[PDB]
Amino acid sequence: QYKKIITSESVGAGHPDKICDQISDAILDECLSQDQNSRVACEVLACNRLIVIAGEITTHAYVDVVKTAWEIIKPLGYDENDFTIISNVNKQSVDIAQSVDKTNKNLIGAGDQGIVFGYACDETPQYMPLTSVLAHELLKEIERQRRSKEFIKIQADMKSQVSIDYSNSTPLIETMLVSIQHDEDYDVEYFNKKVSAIMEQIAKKYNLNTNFKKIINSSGRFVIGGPIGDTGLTGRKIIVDTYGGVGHHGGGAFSGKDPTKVDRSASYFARWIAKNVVAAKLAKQCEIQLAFAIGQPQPVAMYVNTFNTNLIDETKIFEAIKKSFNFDIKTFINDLNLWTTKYLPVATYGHFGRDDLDLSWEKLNKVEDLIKNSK
Amino acid sequence: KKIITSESVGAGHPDKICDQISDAILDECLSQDQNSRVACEVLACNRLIVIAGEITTHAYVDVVKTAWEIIKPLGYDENDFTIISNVNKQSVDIAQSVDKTNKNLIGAGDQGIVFGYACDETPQYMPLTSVLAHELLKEIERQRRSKEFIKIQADMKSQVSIDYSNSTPLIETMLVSIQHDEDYDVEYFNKKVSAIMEQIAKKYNLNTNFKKIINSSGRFVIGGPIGDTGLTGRKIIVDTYGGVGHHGGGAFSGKDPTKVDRSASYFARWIAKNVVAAKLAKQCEIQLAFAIGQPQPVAMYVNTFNTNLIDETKIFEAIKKSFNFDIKTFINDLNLWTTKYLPVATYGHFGRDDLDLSWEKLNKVEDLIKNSK
Amino acid sequence: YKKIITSESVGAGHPDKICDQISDAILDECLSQDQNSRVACEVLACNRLIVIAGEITTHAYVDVVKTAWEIIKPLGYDENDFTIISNVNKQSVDIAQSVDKTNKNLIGAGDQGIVFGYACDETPQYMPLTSVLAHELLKEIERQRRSKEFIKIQADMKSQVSIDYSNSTPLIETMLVSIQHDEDYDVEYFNKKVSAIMEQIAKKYNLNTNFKKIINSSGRFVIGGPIGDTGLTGRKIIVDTYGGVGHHGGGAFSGKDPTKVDRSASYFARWIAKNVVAAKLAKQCEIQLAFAIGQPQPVAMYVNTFNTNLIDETKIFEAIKKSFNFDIKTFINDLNLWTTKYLPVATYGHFGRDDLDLSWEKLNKVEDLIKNSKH
Ligand SMILES: C[S@@+](CC[C@H](N)C(=O)[O-])C[C@H]1O[C@@H](n2cnc3c(N)ncnc32)[C@H](O)[C@@H]1O
Ligand SMILES: C[S@@+](CC[C@H](N)C(=O)[O-])C[C@H]1O[C@@H](n2cnc3c(N)ncnc32)[C@H](O)[C@@H]1O
Ligand SMILES: C[S@@+](CC[C@H](N)C(=O)[O-])C[C@H]1O[C@@H](n2cnc3c(N)ncnc32)[C@H](O)[C@@H]1O
Ligand SMILES: C[S@@+](CC[C@H](N)C(=O)[O-])C[C@H]1O[C@@H](n2cnc3c(N)ncnc32)[C@H](O)[C@@H]1O
Ligand SMILES: C[S@@+](CC[C@H](N)C(=O)[O-])C[C@H]1O[C@@H](n2cnc3c(N)ncnc32)[C@H](O)[C@@H]1O
Ligand SMILES: C[S@@+](CC[C@H](N)C(=O)[O-])C[C@H]1O[C@@H](n2cnc3c(N)ncnc32)[C@H](O)[C@@H]1O
Ligand SMILES: [Cl-]
Ligand SMILES: [Cl-]
Ligand SMILES: [Cl-]
Repeated sequence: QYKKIITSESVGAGHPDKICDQISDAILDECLSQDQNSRVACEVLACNRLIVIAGEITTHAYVDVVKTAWEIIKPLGYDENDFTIISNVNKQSVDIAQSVDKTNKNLIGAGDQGIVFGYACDETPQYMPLTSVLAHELLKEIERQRRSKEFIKIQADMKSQVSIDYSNSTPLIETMLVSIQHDEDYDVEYFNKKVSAIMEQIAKKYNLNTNFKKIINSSGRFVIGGPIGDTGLTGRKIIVDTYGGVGHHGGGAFSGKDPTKVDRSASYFARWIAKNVVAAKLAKQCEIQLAFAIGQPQPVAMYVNTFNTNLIDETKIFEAIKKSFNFDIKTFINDLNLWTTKYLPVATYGHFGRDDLDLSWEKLNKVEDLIKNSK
Repeated sequence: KKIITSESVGAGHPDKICDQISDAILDECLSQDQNSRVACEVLACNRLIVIAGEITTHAYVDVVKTAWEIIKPLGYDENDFTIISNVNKQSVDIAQSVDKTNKNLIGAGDQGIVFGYACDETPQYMPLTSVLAHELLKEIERQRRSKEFIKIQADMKSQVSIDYSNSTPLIETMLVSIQHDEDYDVEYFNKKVSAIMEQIAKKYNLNTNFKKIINSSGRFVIGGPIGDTGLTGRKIIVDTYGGVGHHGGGAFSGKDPTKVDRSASYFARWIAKNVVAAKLAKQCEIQLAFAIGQPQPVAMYVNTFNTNLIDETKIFEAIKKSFNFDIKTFINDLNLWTTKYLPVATYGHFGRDDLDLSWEKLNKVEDLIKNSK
Repeated sequence: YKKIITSESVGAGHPDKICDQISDAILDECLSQDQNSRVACEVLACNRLIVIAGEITTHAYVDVVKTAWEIIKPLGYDENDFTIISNVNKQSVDIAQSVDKTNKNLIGAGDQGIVFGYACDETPQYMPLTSVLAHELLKEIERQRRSKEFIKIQADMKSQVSIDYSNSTPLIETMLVSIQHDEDYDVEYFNKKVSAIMEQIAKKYNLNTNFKKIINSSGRFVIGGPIGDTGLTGRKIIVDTYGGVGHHGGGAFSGKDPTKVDRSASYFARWIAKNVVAAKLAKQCEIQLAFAIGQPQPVAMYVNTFNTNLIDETKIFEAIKKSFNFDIKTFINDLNLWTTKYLPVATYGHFGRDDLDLSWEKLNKVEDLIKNSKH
């Protein structure tokens, strides 16, 4: 059919790529709790019966990577004998470190080159694309019910996908799709009814229609799951972690990385700018691209896109942003308290628009400055 | 000439690194849970350490931290090895055989044969060859750590040959190989080793004119797991009697006392040592054989190598009357659930007058003398 | 008061023996491609991991995965049962310069150490009866497992044979076997098969058939192989040699090229001892040889005939010195060790193998020993 049907996904806490992101970030959190000058780039692979914990860490901390891994996998139903754990923790290259640690100048140089995008829109109270919001809410509710035993005979590996029709000014849900790992002895009629009710409850929470197509466990059988069914790796859900394919992406993964890795810290910074632009009613949608060079303390380029939804001249938005924000890396890392933020909570259900958390980059504390500086 | 030879290896020898990590892990399990079942095996090669085996316990052991405790005093750091942790549980089929329904019994954790040995050559009741080989390396490693012997590393081996042709033993050869720094001074090194060798000979009142073989390869800069792969249980002759005693093939390190390879070997040593200390024989070797799940040995043989000072049958009888052969009972008699095993993972499990081991105590001499009437 | 001596064996599916077989299969492949290979291959097999490690310098290429599958497939495993880790380091150049003398007609010993060779006149193999019987039991069971004459068993197994030497005719005191069996086995059939095999082996050696039989004493052995117990190369050195009747110097054989004197000098010492006994110079003979790394001959030797010498001990010692060449390169060549296949000795012992044709088992030095013992 000829329609503007846009679709986003989410994955659950027992999805194998997400297991890896959680182990990465739990390891990071333990390092930063002990040593706020740590350099951490922790990458995890989970396949069949092997978890590999790798990457580059220089720190005065000590993290028990096995115990950390068990903290992620035990609430999903795994035990201490399910995986071989390989710890292959190298140090940070001293050639990278000397570029980042500009001790001479009181600066932080970017930890790599790269491009990041921040995005926000006015479709939801979270300032996020509705497709992404709904996809995450479905899986958060299913996992909440799995743990409380309100939804029985399911497991933690799951995925969702939500399609919205934006052909006219009011969004309508077109399709909600979920796949949930289930026990062998499940009752498919009970399962279908539980999923259908969750789907309707999420639609009603956002005041949307309830007569959309429902695709429920389309494979027809999902008993094998987690890393047994599919290999996970850190940073393989970067679109689920961000804006569901509505926002552009520069390719950088977040989990496992300390704030000197601009892939993470500048992504958060760009979100904070974009969200405040939209909350200030300067635009309905805003995307901020920032580019970096390794060792340089400021971005090498910036572009601001308001998708023709700017309410004032784009040059005044651009100017207001430059006057309201500090683009020095060390400074924005400190402005967002990134050394003392806990990252494990954002390793599932997305890093942005988390009205269930209290993230620095989600604060609307720049609206007044943007309004004043746009005049 | 009658020339007998034994060896030892140092704390940085790669097989011994593995034995030490195995026993360190075991000691941590038993400190938390005295009913742990542990069979921890370790491999160290180039830049990989693999920690494996079968553990069922209430304890939690940080295997990485434990491994670092062994390798850091040898000069390694946290980025030298990838560590693989592959801890499986104990087979429930083995467990039901060991943990009897009758809760007063422990079944043997496997079949097997063990040998215990003792002789009257040293105050340790050990072969002189083995005693000297270990003492050389203990002194070198002591000096490495105190910095009295500089520009050496922890991987080392020794080998001592004794001439037993006459009634006084004579040292024939002492051999040492010690990993050394690239910028070492070979003259200083040779002089230090020569003096250590003489100091050990003098400590045992022996001759000091023996052949000395010092770093025969001519260069030993590459060492530890980089130079040679280590595995747990690959130094079982060094761990025991230096080739003078027989061996049944079972390794010690990493095993809880329900593994009779370990606990019955200790028990057999305790018997043999007390037999010799009681002056029933000059040398005594005790063989015990086991069957998995059975609480007592299925066979025993006592060999005194024609050095018995009383009838062999009376020794055999005195042993049967003086010791309890029930596994659970001898484990408890030797306090094996609360003994620390790390200290015996280097420099041998027997004749350690530097330690205080239950199986080395001469507390059965009076019983053996009384029961040999 | 009975004199009861006991020795053991293990089967081809015993996890330590799996490791010895993979080690020697890798060695055999290296030597088939490059007769100057230096090989020290060590293997670990746990739960679901096989690690192939050690030090190899060669022009050969060995597919270690394919080689491991060649050992494990006839035992019932498949390509998805194990993760395989290949960690092949090169031989230390510091060892190599000591072994490979500039004088190209010499080989220096690959290490220090002590080895023992042993032989006795109890069996046609010139081996302890206890060891011979223990191996024969498991060879026959494994033969029947493969031909399907003995059903519902698996390849992990052990034996232990106790002989009563109190009288001039040996008596079997106990035969013990443990065999991994299927869940749905019939214990009555299983006990009858094992009992018959035990009797058949006794009758083959003209021994009594009324001995104690200990058959699967654990009462259940369904879990086995590396799942039930961790294997490592070189952890059955007494099973590989003389069953605890002969002394041992601690060196393992499997995975090692002939420049490793732990292997080649052990074979040489066996060859000497066996020929001494076959020449009727003694009923039992044990030869100890000691080495120093880089030196082309032994640094010590001791000959023990256990008071069974039929001529003066000094003449035995002299006859040995006159009949054998103790230069390492020379005895390696005399035993054709560069072209012998080692896989066949990785199960059921390296000595007294009347089922194989090994150079170190040949009685081709009897004539020299007799001649050189007279004057
Ligand atoms: C264990 S950390 C801290 C040790 C000591 N506390 C200090 O301040 O030096 C030292 C180095 O270990 C390496 N490493 C290996 N495994 C590690 C882990 N599990 N936790 C932290 N560092 C690890 C990192 O490269 C790190 O820089
Ligand atoms: C379908 S798998 C990916 C392809 C897979 N690696 C293969 O070898 O074909 C990706 C994700 O889908 C989910 N999945 C796994 N098995 C599934 C099934 N049987 N039905 C539905 N979804 C499943 C899990 O979340 C898994 O991470
Ligand atoms: C961690 S332990 C103890 C858990 C808990 N305290 C209890 O009593 O149940 C549980 C199982 O973890 C397995 N395991 C895996 N890695 C381990 C490790 N590093 N330390 C101890 N047990 C380990 C052993 O199989 C053990 O029986
Ligand atoms: C000689 S190496 C063993 C053979 C070795 N795996 C190979 O690839 O030839 C065994 C031991 O001797 C010692 N070693 C290593 N390099 C040596 C050298 N260059 N000189 C003398 N001894 C050495 C170490 O203690 C090591 O564990
Ligand atoms: C692959 S081999 C031979 C390559 C080439 N044919 C030649 O003669 O140089 C070269 C080195 O690779 C290493 N290597 C790593 N894995 C190996 C393997 N699987 N088989 C053989 N050598 C291996 C050994 O250290 C060996 O000395
Ligand atoms: C008993 S296991 C060794 C100790 C063991 N690793 C543990 O965790 O207790 C040693 C060998 O005995 C045999 N074995 C394994 N399970 C057995 C069973 N249930 N009954 C009898 N023998 C078994 C296998 O050959 C295995 O290699
Ligand atoms: Cl996926
Ligand atoms: Cl060695
Ligand atoms: Cl075993």
